[PDB]
Amino acid sequence: CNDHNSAFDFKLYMIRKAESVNAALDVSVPLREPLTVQEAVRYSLLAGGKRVRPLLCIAVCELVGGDEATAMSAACAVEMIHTSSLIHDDLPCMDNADLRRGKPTNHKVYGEDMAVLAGDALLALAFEHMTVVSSGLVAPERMIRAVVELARAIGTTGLVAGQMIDLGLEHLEFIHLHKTAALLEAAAVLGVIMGGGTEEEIEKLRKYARCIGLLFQVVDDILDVTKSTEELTYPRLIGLERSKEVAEKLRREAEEQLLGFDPSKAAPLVALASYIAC
Amino acid sequence: HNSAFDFKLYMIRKAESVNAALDVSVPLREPVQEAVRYSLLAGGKRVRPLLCIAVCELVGGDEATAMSAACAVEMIHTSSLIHDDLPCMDNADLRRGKPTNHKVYGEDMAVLAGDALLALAFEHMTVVSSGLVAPERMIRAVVELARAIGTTGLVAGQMIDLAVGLEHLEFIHLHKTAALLEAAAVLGVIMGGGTEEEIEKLRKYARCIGLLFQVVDDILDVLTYPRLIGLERSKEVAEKLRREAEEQLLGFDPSKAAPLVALASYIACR
Repeated sequence: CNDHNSAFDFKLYMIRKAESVNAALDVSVPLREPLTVQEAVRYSLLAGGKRVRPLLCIAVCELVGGDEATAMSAACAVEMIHTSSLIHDDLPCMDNADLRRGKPTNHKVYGEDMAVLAGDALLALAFEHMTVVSSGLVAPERMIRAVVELARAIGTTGLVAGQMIDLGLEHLEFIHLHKTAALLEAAAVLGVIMGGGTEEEIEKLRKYARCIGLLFQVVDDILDVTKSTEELTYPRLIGLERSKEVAEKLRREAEEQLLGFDPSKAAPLVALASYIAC
Repeated sequence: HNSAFDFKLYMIRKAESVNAALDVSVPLREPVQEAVRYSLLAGGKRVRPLLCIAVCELVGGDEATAMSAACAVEMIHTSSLIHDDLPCMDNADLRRGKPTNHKVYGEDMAVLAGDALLALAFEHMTVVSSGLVAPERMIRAVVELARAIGTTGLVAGQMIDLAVGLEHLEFIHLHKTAALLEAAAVLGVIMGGGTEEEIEKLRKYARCIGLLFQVVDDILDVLTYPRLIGLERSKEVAEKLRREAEEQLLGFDPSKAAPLVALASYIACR
């Protein structure tokens, strides 16, 4: 984790993509009347984010030869779903967070009822937004495949199952595979689909995204024991040293999925794995 | 007279094939499903999946072809019931004499179960129907379902309901009741191979029917129609809604139209 030129480039990449994503999200949920609805939806959606999921979607679409523009509504859709899951996670019945990124959580602003409902609205808006924009830009069979992939990433085979179970090691990887990886996989596969890429590229980048998600969760535990005096985790299941080994194996596994792609087009995803691992 | 009894039998038949399909759609065999099935298979009138099927048949389609869309609109209906029962909203301990979802599984599981049903509606409808219909229709079906649920659909209705009269009330009823019925009907026309012009007619029918339901419910009960516009004008609104619904059924064979005429009647004469 040493090459600073690619890190500088990627830092700039992140800022630019996040800016583009924030503009498109702002436009995706217009401040139109009835404000009661739109405001509660917008509050959590337009709060500051690293936007790694829509960024991954965009980067993958570019990798296989596509444009940011073409990938943007799918990218926004995955950020909407991710936002919905955060709203419900923060709820008193679940995590009971007062704060999110330093700012009051949704239910703390609008009430619990409104927060539940806002989560529901965001789930529906993802499918609507993605389909209504993307259907004009890709073959209808691809559009249908995109809808299926999104829906599957959300459900009993994806995000919701992972949330429910989160209430030995194989269990921890189950949680991480479902809460984090499924929606990242969705983001990457939607990237390939929106970029006109092949079935092979779809599975390669699905694998890439799975590695990236797992890597994020391992590195999160490492960072916590490494920087919280209080600190079920990887360093307490298999040690801190082996935890770092696992992180590094995951990162190299992600990187190998990008072999044979155009170096230039591959650079942001190489750098994304490096950024996460360090 | 007898025609209403025929419709009763019709509803019972369609409901039982919908219940079968719903059972199959959330396979109990796990690795979550239990919380979902508990509310989804609890039993209802299944009026929205019936509307979907009846409308598919109307335009010359099959029950089998519309069944996944019908199940999807029932999953969405079921989702909104689970979320409505929650402590933070209607705080109901019971539903049809039976404990509500959060009372069996906890509020967190209930919330999650609602979210799962929302995703499963899209996955199930799209995987099965795509399937049986041209891809452009499938796409349009996804857009209609999505539009019925959110900020211009059911959730908008719920949010505004949490809060002088007629504009507000019509908004709530149109979004909280009508939007999803409209989805059921339009999905019926789409899966049935019907035309755009049949779509608009049946969207209109579903709308009249949903509104009719709420107006008649307010009339039976003597922020309502009779207090905002009077009892007399409420009965007038009910009658023109009923008849508006029937006029959408012009141009179809009487026999195929019969269950939708009968459903309009059944909502009118409660």
